[PDB]
Amino acid sequence: VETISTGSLSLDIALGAGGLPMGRIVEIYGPESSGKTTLTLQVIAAAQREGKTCAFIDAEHALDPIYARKLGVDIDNLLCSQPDTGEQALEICDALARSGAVDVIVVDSVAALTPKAEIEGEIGDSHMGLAARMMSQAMRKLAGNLKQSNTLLIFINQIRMKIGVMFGNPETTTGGNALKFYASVRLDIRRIGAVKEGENVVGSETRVKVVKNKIAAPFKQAEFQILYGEGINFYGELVDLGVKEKLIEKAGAWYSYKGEKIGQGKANATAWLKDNPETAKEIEKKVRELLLSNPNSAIDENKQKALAAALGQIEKQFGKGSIMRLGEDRSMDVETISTGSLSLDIALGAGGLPMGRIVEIYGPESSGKTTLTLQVIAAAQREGKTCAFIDAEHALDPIYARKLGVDIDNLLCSQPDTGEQALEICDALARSGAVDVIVVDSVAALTPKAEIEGEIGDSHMGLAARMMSQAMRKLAGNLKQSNTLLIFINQIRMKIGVMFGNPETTTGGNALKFYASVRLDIRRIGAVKEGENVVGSETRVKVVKNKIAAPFKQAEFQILYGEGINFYGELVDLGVKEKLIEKAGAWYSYKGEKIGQGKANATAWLKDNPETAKEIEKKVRELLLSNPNSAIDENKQKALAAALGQIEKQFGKGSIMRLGEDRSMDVETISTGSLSLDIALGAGGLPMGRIVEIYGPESSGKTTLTLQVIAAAQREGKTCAFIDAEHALDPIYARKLGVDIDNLLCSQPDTGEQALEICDALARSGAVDVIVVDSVAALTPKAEIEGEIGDSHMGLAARMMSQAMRKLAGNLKQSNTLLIFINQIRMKIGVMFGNPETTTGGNALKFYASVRLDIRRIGAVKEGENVVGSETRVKVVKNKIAAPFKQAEFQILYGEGINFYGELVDLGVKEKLIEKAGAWYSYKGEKIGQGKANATAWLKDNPETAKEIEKKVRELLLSNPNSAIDENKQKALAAALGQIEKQFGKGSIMRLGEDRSMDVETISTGSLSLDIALGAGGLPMGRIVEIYGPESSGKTTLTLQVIAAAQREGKTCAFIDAEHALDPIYARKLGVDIDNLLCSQPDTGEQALEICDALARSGAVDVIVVDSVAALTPKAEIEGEIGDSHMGLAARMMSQAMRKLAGNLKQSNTLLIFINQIRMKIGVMFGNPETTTGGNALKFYASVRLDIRRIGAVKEGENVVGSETRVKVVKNKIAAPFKQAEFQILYGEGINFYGELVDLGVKEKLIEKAGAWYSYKGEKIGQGKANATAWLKDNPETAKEIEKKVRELLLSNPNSAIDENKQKALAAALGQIEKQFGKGSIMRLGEDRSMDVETISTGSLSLDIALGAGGLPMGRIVEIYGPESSGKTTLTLQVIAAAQREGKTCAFIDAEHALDPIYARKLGVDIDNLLCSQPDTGEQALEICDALARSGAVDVIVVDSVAALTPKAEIEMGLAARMMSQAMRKLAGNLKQSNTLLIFINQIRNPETTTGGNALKFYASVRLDIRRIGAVKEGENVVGSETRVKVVKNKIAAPFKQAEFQILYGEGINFYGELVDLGVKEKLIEKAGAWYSYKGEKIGQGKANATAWLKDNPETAKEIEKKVRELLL
DNA sequence: TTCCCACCTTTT
DNA sequence: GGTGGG
Ligand SMILES: Nc1ncnc2c1ncn2[C@@H]1O[C@H](COP(=O)(O)OP(=O)(O)O)[C@@H](O)[C@H]1O
Ligand SMILES: Nc1ncnc2c1ncn2[C@@H]1O[C@H](COP(=O)(O)OP(=O)(O)O)[C@@H](O)[C@H]1O
Ligand SMILES: Nc1ncnc2c1ncn2[C@@H]1O[C@H](COP(=O)(O)OP(=O)(O)O)[C@@H](O)[C@H]1O
Ligand SMILES: Nc1ncnc2c1ncn2[C@@H]1O[C@H](COP(=O)(O)OP(=O)(O)O)[C@@H](O)[C@H]1O
Ligand SMILES: Nc1ncnc2c1ncn2[C@@H]1O[C@H](COP(=O)(O)OP(=O)(O)O)[C@@H](O)[C@H]1O
Ligand code: ALF
Ligand code: ALF
Ligand code: ALF
Ligand code: ALF
Ligand code: ALF
Ligand SMILES: [Mg+2]
Ligand SMILES: [Mg+2]
Ligand SMILES: [Mg+2]
Ligand SMILES: [Mg+2]
Ligand SMILES: [Mg+2]
Repeated sequence: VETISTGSLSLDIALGAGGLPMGRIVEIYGPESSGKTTLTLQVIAAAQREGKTCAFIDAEHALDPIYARKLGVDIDNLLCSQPDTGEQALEICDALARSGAVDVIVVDSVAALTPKAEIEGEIGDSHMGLAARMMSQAMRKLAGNLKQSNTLLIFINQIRMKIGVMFGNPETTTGGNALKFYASVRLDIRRIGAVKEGENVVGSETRVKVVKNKIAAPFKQAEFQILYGEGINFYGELVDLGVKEKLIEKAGAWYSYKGEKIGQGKANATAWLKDNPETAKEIEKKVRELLLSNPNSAIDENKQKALAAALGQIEKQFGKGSIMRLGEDRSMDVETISTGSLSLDIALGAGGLPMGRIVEIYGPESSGKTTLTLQVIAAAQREGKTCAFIDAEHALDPIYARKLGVDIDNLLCSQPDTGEQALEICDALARSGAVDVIVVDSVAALTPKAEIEGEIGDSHMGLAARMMSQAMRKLAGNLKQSNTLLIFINQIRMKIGVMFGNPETTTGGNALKFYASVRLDIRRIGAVKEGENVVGSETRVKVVKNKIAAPFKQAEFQILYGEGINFYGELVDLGVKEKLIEKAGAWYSYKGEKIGQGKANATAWLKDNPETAKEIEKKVRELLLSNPNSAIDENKQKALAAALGQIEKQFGKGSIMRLGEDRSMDVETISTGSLSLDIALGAGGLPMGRIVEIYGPESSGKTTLTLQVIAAAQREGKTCAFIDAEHALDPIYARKLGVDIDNLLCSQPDTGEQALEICDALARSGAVDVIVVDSVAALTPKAEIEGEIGDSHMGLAARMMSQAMRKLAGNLKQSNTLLIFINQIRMKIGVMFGNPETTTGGNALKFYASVRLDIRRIGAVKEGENVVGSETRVKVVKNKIAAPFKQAEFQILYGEGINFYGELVDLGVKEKLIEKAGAWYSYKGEKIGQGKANATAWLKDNPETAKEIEKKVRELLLSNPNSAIDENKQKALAAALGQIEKQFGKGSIMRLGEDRSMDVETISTGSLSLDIALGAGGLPMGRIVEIYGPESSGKTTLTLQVIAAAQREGKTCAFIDAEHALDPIYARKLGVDIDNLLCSQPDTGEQALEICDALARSGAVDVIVVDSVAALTPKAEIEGEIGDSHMGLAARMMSQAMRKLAGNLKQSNTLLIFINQIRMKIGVMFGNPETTTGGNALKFYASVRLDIRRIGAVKEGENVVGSETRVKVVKNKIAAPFKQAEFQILYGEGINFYGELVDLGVKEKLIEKAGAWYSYKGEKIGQGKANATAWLKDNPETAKEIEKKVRELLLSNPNSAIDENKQKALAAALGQIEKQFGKGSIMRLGEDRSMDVETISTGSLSLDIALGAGGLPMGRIVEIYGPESSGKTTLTLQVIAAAQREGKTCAFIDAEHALDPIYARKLGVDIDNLLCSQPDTGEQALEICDALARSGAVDVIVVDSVAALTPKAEIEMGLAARMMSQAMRKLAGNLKQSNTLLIFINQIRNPETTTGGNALKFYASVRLDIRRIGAVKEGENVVGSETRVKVVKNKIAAPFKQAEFQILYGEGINFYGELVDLGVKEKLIEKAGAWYSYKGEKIGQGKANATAWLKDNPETAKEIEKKVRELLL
């Protein structure tokens, strides 16, 4: 074995034998620009340095001779071939091997070794295994010839990814398995970092692994530097290796060799070794001796004789210049084209993009990819070059291309059907030699033929990637031989499951990374502003890959809309920077002469003096370019027309043509229904044949706007389709907005795939003009719908959307069909910069959309009292059709639509077309109205005049003006509708007007005034509704009332009590049929929602209510610990639930009500700080949102007998929103319905009110509202009559064998649920025993009375708060004492660290059995609670001071609050199932509050406010505290009762004291002044003595107590 | 023979 | 920050 140096010392060491072995095969593989070629050339250079002959087979067609020379290759003697086929490449190798005249041969990219059959055949031809088999054959033939000639053969390989592998690593190597085996050495090279010069990236930090070794031990590795333009930093290695081996001294920064100092810092030491090559050889020799594991140990004139013989043989076999010396190959010289940006041409090093090469530009949407592309075309055309544009993205605007200076009439342009076609066209143009630059707009849009013919949702694993990989092989060679530049535009996708590096990627696999000679990363970094206006994009381009000059330089410039790249702007900045232009403050001078003030003017001067500009530019280039550069056309046209004819004959009629004459490329628009929007849009409306996205917050106007464009389109005989994936379209409201319902095609699809397949069908039909998809958010993938709630479908919807765009874009353009996508907003999480908002369904749509609209409600349109509309603002966030970032403000008047004529007035007045004299509006002298209201009405009245004013406004304000047959359309329409219905079932698509299941049907809420506020007379069936509000506001109560009303009409209802606080007995009091109310107390939130879905699907339940989304605890959270972080889990779960539920609920006509709690959002000064639990999904999906609030107390002189209540209709999809209802909730009774009826009746003059006397139709019905209400209860027939009339008068939106099948399906679902979620996961409320409320004495009798139910409830959470030393702990201990007295087990969590065991004993606590913990962190405290709760072994737990519950992070902005909120979710369920009472003591921080957030207020079933009100005195001594407890919240009985008692220090609650007072109050004990008597017998004088008597007679005390309880409980 | 792709807040 | 499947 004999070796050759690799050019890297550390590699030669890693290789064991000191280099690569002669007569063997070697493979080097790695990622793009990793250093494969560079390393290769370095070994050649080293070999040539020793008189060896080398050959380079550049199959990759990317070798730069000048750079090879820079790396020290002798160009003039390096044999070099650029073969056509892979077989040719390998046949050349074999010939050179056999000749015995060549010492080292390298083949650059086996990846590029394209089989002959592949090159002859089309791109998209099944050459399965062909290249592998060829490689396998090559090895067999080569191995022997190489050994006998002692010729080293190096193969460079690229990396591909193996797909659907599940072990090791997914990387592979092109060209089969043969090479792995035959290689004696395999090298894995990788770039691991950048070599920096402060600012500059001057090299690549490199690592090579020896992956296979037949020559020495494998798996050693080498790290070194590749310095651009220099090569492997060899002396750098020598320094590091020398220092490591103690041959070179290193004293801090000082490097010494044998006493003599050689340099300071590695940089200088390296330079010294360059300077002393003799000393370098010496150190190197020693390093090798020390570190090489395997020791190495007339003639040449015969070689040349055989060399020339082989070269002659090769050329005679494979044509003219099939092999030659690199230095003399002219066709190898790198020639460049300007990019249109000067600073980019500088960044590129060589002054532009290289001819005959492939280039890729990628970046985010609207970053400038197309614009830049067109600019290079423009520049190329400016120099007589022919260019082609492949618009696969179907979004090129010819008029805009012209504005950028493209010669439209000579720009070849194609809009291909399939990706294969697109690339076959490229290959044809490449081969023709007639086109100079070709650009392909979006590889992302290069849709494989099979994908187009397949359905949406079909899986085509790696197809596009494999197609791209094939294209590169075929193109690379053809492009080089024709000297044709090919630019690929790519989009960015996000890769998922990546924490290191950056998550961005590029469409269409890995092939392009490798084949590209230049890769550009373009990004918009800011706006170019004109005070008000956004007139351009500030732009930055990074040179990410460069084979032509040093990479990683960058260029910043301006893209001025409608103008292009600001070239002269660059020239000014570059000129000033290079001291060619003088800058004295704001004054710019050139050679003494002043040229302008401010960059703006200096730029204008250079436009004016193009001769001077050329001069400055030339000098800037000379100064700053690192790689400077230095009958016929009639043959070209002959070959051009030949290719164009060939293409058209292959791919149909107008598959390729000149842009200027392509009619189907002209942009045509549709009105949006808003005039100011049409102006903002620049071109006067949305573009036909394009994709458009509208996004915004809930109820912002997305659907409304959508419908308005449909209405306008129908007004002009266009056919429209509406895909209501959100399942919330109201046909009657659509009609009100002027939509022709009877002709509006409408679909309510099951899956997202179905929705998009329908779009594609309608697109292809050519019969529909505008399609709108309502909510991509609601486009639920098929796998998700069939899967469970909580199932993970990573990137499924995104990948589905990405597929849809590919398929749709083309079909939409060819049919001239506009497609509008409505999207919702989600919050992205973990983002401090920019804004946290996003859009559902991935990144594809951002790119494909030609227009993106951000719509927002900015205010209310008021009618003094009434909210009659939404003040609206739309921003044009993306625009491919005109300049972006203009905005439109208008009004959406409910039930009417966009106020178009309102806009017309304002725009008319603004443009001085309409006169405004104060309040008087005049048009052409004639007065048209007073106040904007009337002027608007006048324009409605004079539509002819309106058209006239509109036309003028548009002329004045639009930048970008625009302006037998139908029987064929219907033929194709019916064909598509038939096809759709046969594919997706019975009524998958139909005309809106005839869809019955679309009609809105309502249920009474139990409040009349609410039913009125709701507009349509109640909540809508088959829809989702949300009620939110503060604690004890009436959310559950209201909920139960709707159930009660629904049951009253034979409807089946289910209650999901996730909050674990439903009192069956109270539900009965509210009139709920307990025995038939289905009821579940679910463990996890996923379970809760899976139950909903099951009941929805069953079609057997009519109304389902979920009590507290707040309490819907995700499974992972429940199984996790308290303090565990579950970022966005509940939100994401809710978001998933809505997608799955919406559809099932509509098809079953099931109403679903969600109760939500309020949390406070933090860091908010504007608006209001309130929010709702469980993310953003519900806001959007809810058809109605109710804000309920307690506004006062209903009093009975003394007693608080009810809550005065107000409900606001915060969102309404069913009628006008923002109406409100006030009513009374009478405790134990419910909503006072007849009370409302009286007030509404009197208000509507149906009931007479003469002072206090209420009359109905002459007959007096009662005195005072109280009696009138009672009369209506008594006469239900008359009540119905009055109610019916009130509804007729006040509802703005009025309504419209069998049941045995239902029960069959009901029992089926209940069985299914129980088999899925265990024993009693769902049952009838009336028979659920674990639902019964059971109580514990508080130790105070009067408190047990105040509490209504006689004590605190088991399995519930309770809070006691009050000032310091008020008796919180004492009371707590008293309940424990009482509980222990009855054999219950208790735990005390003393987080406050202040419990006195001896005092607890004095209060009668059994100390020895009281479990007690003093926790370190708050999380620990609550985790202990949860453990005890789950154990089912503890009966009462008390936590002393939530205030003292210190978060773990703190004992190292609302951190305790979030922890408490989490605790409640986890505890509530565990406590109920164990029947464990949990008491929280809280401190106080009216201005009073409670520590630890808002969660506890809600979850507590009882809240106690305890206070010391006085001292119990013994003349001198203070022997106790006089105490008062208020019942502030009560879910178990009526609230707001209070208890006063004594806390006697060292004794506890003065129980017998209470007994005296209660006894006297109830006339059981006589009180004659100071004398207390019981049953005639005197028991004491003064309360003090009477108390002592009852202690003495415990038997009598029991008797009195029993009676007091009977009387007062 | 060779990838594709995000989703979501939470709390004074 | 935890979540894979065609
Ligand atoms: N002509 C050139 N001028 C300057 N730098 C170059 C040139 N060609 C390659 N490089 C640099 O060398 C490194 C590896 O290049 P190369 O060996 O061609 O990678 P590979 O062949 O592995 O794709 C890259 O960082 C690249 O920027
Ligand atoms: N027809 C047009 N009129 C005005 N400005 C446009 C037009 N088309 C594109 N632009 C602007 O040029 C910039 C880049 O557009 P484009 O090159 O199409 O981006 P990409 O193709 O990279 O998605 C954007 O700021 C965009 O608003
Ligand atoms: N059927 C209806 N009757 C009256 N007003 C409605 C109706 N539907 C929607 N609105 C009102 O129009 C505005 C926007 O409605 P919509 O277009 O449905 O919002 P989005 O679709 O953006 O969620 C809201 O303020 C809403 O209350
Ligand atoms: N079992 C009950 N007995 C008496 N009053 C009750 C009962 N449950 C609730 N209330 C009262 O009804 C009002 C609303 O209670 P509820 O509907 O539970 O509120 P939330 O909105 O928190 O669910 C409160 O004043 C509450 O005290
Ligand atoms: N160990 C004790 N000995 C005597 N008096 C006590 C003792 N502990 C508490 N008290 C008295 O009882 C009353 C309330 O105490 P406590 O229940 O601990 O208040 P807090 O509401 O702060 O927990 C106070 O007036 C206090 O002085
Ligand atoms: F193999 Al290369 F740039 F030459 F990725
Ligand atoms: F690639 Al684009 F707007 F054309 F993002
Ligand atoms: F998108 Al919506 F109400 F229809 F927020
Ligand atoms: F939601 Al509640 F009391 F039931 F605040
Ligand atoms: F003394 Al305290 F809560 F104020 F125990
Ligand atoms: Mg290479
Ligand atoms: Mg584009
Ligand atoms: Mg909507
Ligand atoms: Mg409740
Ligand atoms: Mg205390």
